[PDB]
Amino acid sequence: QDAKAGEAVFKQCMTCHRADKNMVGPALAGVVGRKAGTAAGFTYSPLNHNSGEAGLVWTADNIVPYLADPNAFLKKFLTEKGKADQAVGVTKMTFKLANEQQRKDVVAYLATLK
Ligand code: HEC
Ligand SMILES: [N]
Repeated sequence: QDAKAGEAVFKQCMTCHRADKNMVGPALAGVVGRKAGTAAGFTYSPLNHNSGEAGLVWTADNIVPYLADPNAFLKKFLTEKGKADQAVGVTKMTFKLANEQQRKDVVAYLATLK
């Protein structure tokens, strides 16, 4: 949860994301503490959208595991809500970051965007 170390990790994330505009992925400023799937202007996959509508909020403790396996995390979330029938299919332009500390750190960095 070292935000400054997270800035470096975020350079990897900038392959697809920016803070303040949509790109391959949605803009991330304000993502921490927000309902999943609700960055203005971005067209989410059914899986990323459906998870937010089922009550997924991007708290730090949700973003950190998500970043290791977006499809698995989202499906697990929906399945535990008894909504496995909304979890069919996969996310867009899927990226996985295995390193746990890098995930923790970049999530602290995301909180600095707003
Ligand atoms: C392109 C290959 C990506 C890289 C590298 C990273 N992300 Fe990403 N992210 C990408 C897309 C296309 C999407 C939307 C997927 C969909 O199916 O709609 C996302 C989504 C996120 C989210 C969820 C945002 C929301 O508003 O619900 C988060 C929190 C996120 N991405 C963060 C993130 C970070 C911190 C990354 C670097 C470690 C990163 N992503 C890389 C595409 C890509
Ligand atoms: N992502």
